[PDB]
Amino acid sequence: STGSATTTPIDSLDDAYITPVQIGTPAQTLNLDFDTGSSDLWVFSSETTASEVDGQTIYTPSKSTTAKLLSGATWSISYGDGSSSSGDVYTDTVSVGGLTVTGQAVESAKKVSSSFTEDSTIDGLLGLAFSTLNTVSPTQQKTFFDNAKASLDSPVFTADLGYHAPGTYNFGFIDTTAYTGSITYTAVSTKQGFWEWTSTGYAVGSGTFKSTSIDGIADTGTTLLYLPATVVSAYWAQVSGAKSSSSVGGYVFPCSATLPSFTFGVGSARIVIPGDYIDFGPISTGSSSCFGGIQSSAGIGINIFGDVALKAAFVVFNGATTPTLGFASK
Repeated sequence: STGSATTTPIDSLDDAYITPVQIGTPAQTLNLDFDTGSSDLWVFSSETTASEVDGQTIYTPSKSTTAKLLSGATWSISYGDGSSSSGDVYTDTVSVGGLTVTGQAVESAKKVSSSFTEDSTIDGLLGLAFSTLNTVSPTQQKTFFDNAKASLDSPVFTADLGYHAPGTYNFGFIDTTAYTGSITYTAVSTKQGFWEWTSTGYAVGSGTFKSTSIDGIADTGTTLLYLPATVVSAYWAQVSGAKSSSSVGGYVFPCSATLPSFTFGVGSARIVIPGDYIDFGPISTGSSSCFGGIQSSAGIGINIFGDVALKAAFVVFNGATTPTLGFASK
């Protein structure tokens, strides 16, 4: 089997992407944030504290003839941005782009933190990291991909995120029309539960390529590119007036600037992030100070190849017995 679904930016800045997901019988369609940096499929629901729901579409398990309470199971997750959610668990039928899993754990939120409530466009998350990170207790549950894998034509999914435009998540096949050149594959460590890999270096604009190993995670659920302070300083030094602002929470730059590109290495291959992808707009409405899309990972504890990086590539998440990651230009 295969599946193919369009993913759409939630706003004009590509702060996140939503993908429609069918849950239950009859189908209830929710727009979920596909997150290769976590491993829980959780939804706003009829069980979510009413004051914490503000415009989201909810899953109502009592209206699904295929929903079954997973007795005794609870979940609770905290994300790198400080947000969190928790609740109980159902199993139900879940379909993405024509690909159907029966008996998928659907984690129903009883509580969500303010950031989730305040974002009316995201109805929940669909985790695509390794199932070892799944938070369901006392019996850990499998991700959608893990449950689908054996049925797929090939044990892969691909992320093709758009810049200020829709893109595609495919399951079970590689669309050879969706990228240019060849796909370069690189080793993955699953030791931390992430799609963790090592970039071979970077360049800033038309500058020379610096060969240096940068370990980090391919994370569709993180907006920006978080890299070591040395790398980030080298980037922003090429932008007149750019500075790190402790009050704002990162590098800012004059909105009048033309940003240079940023290149990262995948083996001997190179992915170029155009400068415009690195512009996240005014820090506050009407400001002429703009927020940068490349930020320091210092104090996160891990480098994160988030959407800013991934949207410059066609990315293969290869879930073979030994997983690997593939990157192509597009």
